[PDB]
Amino acid sequence: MFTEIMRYVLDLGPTVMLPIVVILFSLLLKMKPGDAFKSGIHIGIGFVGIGLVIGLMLDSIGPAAKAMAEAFDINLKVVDIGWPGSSPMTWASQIALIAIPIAIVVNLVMLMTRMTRVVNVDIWNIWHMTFTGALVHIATGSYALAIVGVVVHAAFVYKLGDWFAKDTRDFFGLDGIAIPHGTSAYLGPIAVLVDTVIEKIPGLNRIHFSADDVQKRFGAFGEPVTIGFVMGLVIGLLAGYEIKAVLQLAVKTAAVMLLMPRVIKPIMDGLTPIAKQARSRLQAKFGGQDFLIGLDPALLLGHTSVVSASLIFIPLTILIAVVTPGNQVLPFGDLATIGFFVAMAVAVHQGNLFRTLISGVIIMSITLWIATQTIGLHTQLAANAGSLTGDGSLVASMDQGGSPITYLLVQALTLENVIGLVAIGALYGIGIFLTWRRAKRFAAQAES
Amino acid sequence: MFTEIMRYVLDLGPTVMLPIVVILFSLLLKMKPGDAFKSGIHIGIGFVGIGLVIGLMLDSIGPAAKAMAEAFDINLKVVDIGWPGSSPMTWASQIALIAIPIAIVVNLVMLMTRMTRVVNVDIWNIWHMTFTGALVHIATGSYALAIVGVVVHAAFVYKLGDWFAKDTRDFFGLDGIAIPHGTSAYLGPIAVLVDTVIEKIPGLNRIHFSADDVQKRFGAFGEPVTIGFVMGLVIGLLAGYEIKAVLQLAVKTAAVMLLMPRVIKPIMDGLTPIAKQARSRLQAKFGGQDFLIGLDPALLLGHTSVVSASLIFIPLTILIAVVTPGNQVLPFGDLATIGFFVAMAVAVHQGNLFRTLISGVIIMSITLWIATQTIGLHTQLAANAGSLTGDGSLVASMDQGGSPITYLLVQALTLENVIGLVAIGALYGIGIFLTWRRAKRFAAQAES
Repeated sequence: MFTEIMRYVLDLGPTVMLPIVVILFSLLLKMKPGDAFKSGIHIGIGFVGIGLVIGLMLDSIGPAAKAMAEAFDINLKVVDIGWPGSSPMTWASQIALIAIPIAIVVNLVMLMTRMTRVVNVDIWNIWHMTFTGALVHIATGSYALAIVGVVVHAAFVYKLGDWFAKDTRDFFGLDGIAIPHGTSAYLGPIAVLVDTVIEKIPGLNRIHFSADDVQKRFGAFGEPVTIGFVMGLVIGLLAGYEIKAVLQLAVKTAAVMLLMPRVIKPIMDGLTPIAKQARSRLQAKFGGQDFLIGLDPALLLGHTSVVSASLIFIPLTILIAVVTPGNQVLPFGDLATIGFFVAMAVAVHQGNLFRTLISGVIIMSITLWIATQTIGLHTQLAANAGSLTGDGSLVASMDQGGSPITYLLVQALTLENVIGLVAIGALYGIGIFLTWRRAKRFAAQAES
Repeated sequence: MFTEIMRYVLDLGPTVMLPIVVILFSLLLKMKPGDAFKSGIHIGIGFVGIGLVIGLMLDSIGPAAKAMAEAFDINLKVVDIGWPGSSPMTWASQIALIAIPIAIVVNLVMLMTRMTRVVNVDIWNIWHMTFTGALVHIATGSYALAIVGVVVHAAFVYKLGDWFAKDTRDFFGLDGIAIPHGTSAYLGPIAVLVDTVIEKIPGLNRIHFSADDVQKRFGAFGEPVTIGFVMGLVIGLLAGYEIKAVLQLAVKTAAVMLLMPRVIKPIMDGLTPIAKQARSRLQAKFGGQDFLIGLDPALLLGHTSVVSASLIFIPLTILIAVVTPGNQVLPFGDLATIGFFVAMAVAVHQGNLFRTLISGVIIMSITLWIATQTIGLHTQLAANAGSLTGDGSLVASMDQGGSPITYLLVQALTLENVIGLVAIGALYGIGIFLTWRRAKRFAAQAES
C-alpha cells in the first residue's frame, strides 16, 4: 500500500503536493479556508515559476557550459552527470521510497525533542538522503547501515537548515524559511570555516568586494542584470557559440537573474500569512522560537549575488577541475546550476565576492576530489538503477557524488581510505563546529 | 545577401534583435548609453519571460485543450493547426522574406505622411501580413496581387494599432505601446461592432459582469489566481485527465495568470524612459501625439481578465465549432492561446465579461466559418511549404486562416463567393468604421 501512495505523492510534485501540505497546515492553524487556499496556490505558482526559470537555466546555460567544458582540452574522462542525472538514478534505488518516511520520521522525532525547528515539507529533495543511503548500501553492503546513513544525513541537513536560518532570513530575505536541502546547505560549513580562517588572517580580511561595489564602480553597467548579461556573453564566447547564440544566451542569463526573484516572490507572499499565524499560535503553544519551513534550495537563486556567482563559477569550476590534484571528474551536468554549491557561501560572507570566490574555489576543489573518490560507488549505483550505458563508462556526479556527508559516512563505515577520511573529516568537522558555534552566537545575540 | 541578413535577424528574434533596435532608438534620442542598454536588456528579459510563460501555456493548456477536442464526439475532420503551425508554414513561403522590407517601408511611408503613429518594431509578427499575401498569391496567382495584399494588411494593422491605442494605454496599462499584430488587433472591430449593437439594445446594455464583480461575489476565491485554478480544473476534468494531471494543469494555469504580468513588467520598465524621452524630444520635433511602439500581442495576456477569457473560451470555442453552421475546422492548435482572439474584445468592453462573451462567441463563429472557407487555400499553402502530410489531409487554422482580412482580400480579388464576401465585408467594414469613429472620438475627448 505504501509504495504506490509514495509514488503518487512524489509524482504530484512541489507544484501540487506542496500547496496541499501548506493548505493542510493552514487549516490546522485555524485560518479561513479562502486564505489557506490562496496561500497554497500562491506557493504552487511560485514553484511552477521556479521550475520554469530553472528549466531555462538548464536548457540555456546547461548546453553552453557543457560545450565550454568539452571545448577546453582536458584529460578528465569521467563526466559529471550532476543532479539532473543523479536524482532520477537515486529515485530508482531500492531504498528510494522508504527514505521519505524515514526522513519524515526523523524530522518529527527531532521536532518533538526540540532538537530542530525546521519543518521540512520539500520531500522531493529527500533524494539527497536517499543518495547517501544508497551509496552506504553499495559500499558496506548492509541494509541497516543504509538506513543509518539516511537517518544521519537527514538529521544533519535539518540541523544545517536550523543553523543557516539567520542567513536565509537576513541575507536572502526568506523570513521563516529554512533551506536544509541541496548542496548549499551541506557545503555551507566549508564556507564558514573559510570565512573564519580569512578573518583570522590580517590583510585578507580587509579585502571587500560586493555586488554593490561593482554597481558603484561601473554606474548603470553595474546593475545585476548587466552583470548577468556580460557573464552570459563570456560563457557564450568561451563555449564556441556563434554571435547570435552568444547574444541569445546572454539575454537568457540576464533574464534568469531578473526573473528568479520575481518567480520566488509568490512563495514568500503565500507563506507570510502562514508564518504569521504559526508564530502567533503554534510558537506560543510550544514555546521557543518560530518554526521554519524547509524548502527547495532553488529559493537561494533569488539573490542576485547567488546568480552572479553561479555564472562566474562555471569557467572557474572547469579551471578548478583541471587544477585539482587527483581529479578525474569533468563538471558537466552540475555546471548549469553551479550556484547551488556556493549559494550559502555568498550568504556566509555577506555577499563578499572575494571571500565568496575563495570559499567557492575550496568547495569546488573538495567536491571534485570527493566525486573522484566516489566514482566507483556512483558507477555501481548507475548499474543498479539500470542507467549505465553499454560500454560501462564510469559514472560520477558533483551534486551528490561529491557530497562530504556521503563520503564521510562511507569512509567511516568502510575505512577504505583512512588518510582521506581523516583529512576531509577534520575539515568538515571543524566547519560544522564553527557553523554551530556561529548559529549559537547569532541566536544569543538575537535573544539579548 | 538580403535573404541571409533577413533570416539572420529573424533567427536573432525578439529576445536579441528587439533590444538592439531599442538601444539604437534610444541612442538616436541622445540618451546615455548606460540607460539605453539597460532599457534594451530589460525589454529582452521581458520577452524571454513572455516566451517562457507562453511555452508553459502551449505545453500545459495546449495538450489539455486538444484532449478536450478529441474527447467530445465531433464531425470536424479538419484540425486547426493554429499559429504554432501557421507561422512556420508562413515563414517558408516565397514572399516570406520580402514581406519584412515591404511592411517596414509601408510603416515608414505612413509615418512620414502622418497617417499613423505606430512605430512597429515586432517584425516577427509580420508573418501575419506574409500569410495574407501568400493566400492572395495562391488564390489569384499574381505576385503583384500578393504584394498588394501584404501592403493592405500592413497598413490596416498599423491603423488598428493606432485606433486601439487608447485601449492598450488605459485598459492594459501599456502606455506608449500599440499592439497592431495578432488576432486581437484585427478582431477588435468585431468587438466594437458588437459593443455598439449591445449598447443600442435596451436591457442588455445594463447587464454588467466583470472580474471585480466575481471577486466581490466570492472573496479570496474571487481572486484572479483562484479563477485560473478553477478554470484549469475544469479544463483538466473535461479533457479526461487524471486527478494528478488535473491538479498539475490547474496550478499551471493559475501560474500562467499570476506570472504573465510579472514577466511583462520588465518590458514596461525598459520602455518607460524611452517613451518619456521620445515624447520630450521627438514628439515636439515632429508635432502631433506621442508615437507608439508596436509589439507582440502577448503583451495583452498580462491582464487577468484576458487570461480568464482565454481559459473560459476553450470549451466555448469547441462548443461554437460544433454549433457553427457550415464549419469543418476543429479548433486544435489555437486553443492554448485562444485569448489572443478576444484580448481586444475584453478591452473594448471595459472587461465586461458578458459583453466579452458575446463578442467572443461572434468572433469565434466568424473565424471558424472563415477557416472553413480558406481550408483549400491553407492546404495549398501547406503543400507549397512542404509541411503537408503524405495522406494529403486538409489543413486549416484559426489564427490566420480565419482572419477576416485575408478572406476579404481573397474574395475581393477572386470573387469566389459573392454572398459570403458581401456579408463578411459589410460586417467588417461596419466594424472598421465604428472603431475608427470610436478612436477619433476618444482622441477628440483627450484633446478637449
